[PDB]
Amino acid sequence: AFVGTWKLVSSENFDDYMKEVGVGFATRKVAGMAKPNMIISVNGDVITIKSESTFKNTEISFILGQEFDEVTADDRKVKSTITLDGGVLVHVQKWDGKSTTIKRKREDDKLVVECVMKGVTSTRVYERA
Ligand SMILES: O=C(O)[C@H]1CCCN(c2ccc([N+](=O)[O-])c3nonc23)C1
Repeated sequence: AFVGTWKLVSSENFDDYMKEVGVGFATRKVAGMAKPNMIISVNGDVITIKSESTFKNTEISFILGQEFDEVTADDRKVKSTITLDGGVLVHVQKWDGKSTTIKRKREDDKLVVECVMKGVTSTRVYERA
């Protein structure tokens, strides 16, 4: 359901989200005008999510319910746990007593990414490439 190549088509509140996470202005400026592709693949237990953009490429590979070390696009060193809850991929990142949740869900033709940090929610919609 998640496997594919996905292109960003809309975004709400992403600058506020990155500011709440603690991302500096210059990174927010280039990350916000980026229009990434998200490439999701699976082989057995291992899910890979790639983000490709002219700002930064990133990749995570993980097993559901197995905490892993992640370096984010903004260079945060986080402890990440991804689970699959009612069709939703729920990704929690924990660092310095803080946390952020990124939910990836399939709604109609879209892949919806909901990013929560404290009182800020950002919603990013992707469509198949
Ligand atoms: O995949 C998506 O659409 C977004 C999900 C939430 C995490 N994403 C982010 C991207 C980039 C930067 N950055 O600062 O360059 C972030 N900083 O915080 N979060 C960031 C991508």
